[PDB]
Amino acid sequence: CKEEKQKVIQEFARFPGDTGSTEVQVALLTLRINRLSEHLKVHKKDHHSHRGLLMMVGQRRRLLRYLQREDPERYRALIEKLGI
RNA sequence: GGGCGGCCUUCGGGCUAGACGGUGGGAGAGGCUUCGGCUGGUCCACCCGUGACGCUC
Repeated sequence: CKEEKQKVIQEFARFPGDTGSTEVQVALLTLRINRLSEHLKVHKKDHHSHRGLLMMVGQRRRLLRYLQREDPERYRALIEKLGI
């Protein structure tokens, strides 16, 4: 994933070398929340791994909450640069 | 929605010591498995990134 993860970081960074901004963080949660749902499909018995998903979904909503009520400009772009 | 909540400010702002992320690691009993594998937590380093984004009902 130092390939895939890093791809999205290059994609959602705010500057050459950014890896922690609210954007990159959301981009990663996003990417992570998708690769797990796709998983849960195959292994729908896994109720345990489901938990994790519940969290990342919340963790992401909270970061977004922060951004929305912090810099909408940056917000609106990030949400229409993915979905919601 | 409720309660609580970092540092400095001449209140306009400024921070990184929390939190999250990135990078590199630790764990003899996490879950599902079409057993050929997917997937959730968890602890530690840095002192790279954001910058209080936290905590609690």
